[PDB]
Amino acid sequence: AFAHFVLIHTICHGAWIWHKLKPLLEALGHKVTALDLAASGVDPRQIEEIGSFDEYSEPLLTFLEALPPGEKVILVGESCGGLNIAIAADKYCEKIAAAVFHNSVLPDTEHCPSYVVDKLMEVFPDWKDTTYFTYTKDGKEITGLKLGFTLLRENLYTLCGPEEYELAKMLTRKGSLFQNILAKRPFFTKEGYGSIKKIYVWTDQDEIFLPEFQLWQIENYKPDKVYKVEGGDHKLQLTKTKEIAEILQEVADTYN
Repeated sequence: AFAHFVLIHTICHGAWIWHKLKPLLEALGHKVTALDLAASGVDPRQIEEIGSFDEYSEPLLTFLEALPPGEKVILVGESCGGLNIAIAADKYCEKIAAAVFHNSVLPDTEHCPSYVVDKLMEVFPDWKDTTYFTYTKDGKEITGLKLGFTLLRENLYTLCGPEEYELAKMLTRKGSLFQNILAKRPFFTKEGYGSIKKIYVWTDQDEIFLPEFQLWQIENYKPDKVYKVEGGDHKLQLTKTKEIAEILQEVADTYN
C-alpha cells in the first residue's frame, strides 16, 4: 500500500534533513510532506519568539488540522522529533495511522514530558563545542543552544559524507529543548498519544543516542515494533536511506 508520510526533523534542523529520503519514498508511490517546524529551516521566526515545545510544534498541528476528515498519515520523527509526535497525537490521534521513531526520544504517559530527555542528559552529558544562551519568553527563562561543529561531525553525522556534513554547518540554526517547560507541562495522555501504534527504528552505531539510552527507552515503554538497522550513524535517513525506505514501506503495508 501507499501512505502519506509526514517527516518531522529534530531541533536546530529543518525539512532539508530529509532531502535524500523524500524522493525515494515518492518513487515508491507514497505522498510525502516534509515540514519546517517553527524557527527551523527556512521558517521566518527566530527561537526567541518561541516559548515552548508546543509552540515549536505549531506547523505540524496546523498541518494536521487541515487534513480532510477520514485522511490518515504516518508520522516519522527523528531524534527530538518524538516529542513533536507526542504533542500532535494527543490532539489529532484520529488522523495518525502510526508513528515511527527514528533514533528518537520515546516519551511515555507515566512520567513527566521531560523524563526521557532528562535521562538522555545523564547518558550523554558532554555536548563538546555546543554553545548555550538564555532568553525570556512569557516570564520563563529558556536555555537555547547552537550545536557545535565538532559535535555535529563526530556524534551526529559520524559516517555522513563531507557534503552532507557541510549542509549541517550551513543550515543548522539556534534551537531549544525547552526542558524546564516540558517538566511543568501536563503528561501525554493514554487516549491520545498512548493509543497510537509506535514503531521504533534504531542503530547501535548511534554516537549520541547511545545503545544504553535507546535500549532503556524500549524497556521503559515497549514499542509496537522494533527495527534495528545494522551500521549507519545517528542520521540514518542519510547513511541508510534505502534501508529506512524499506522499513517505511513495510509500515505502510501493516498500518492504516
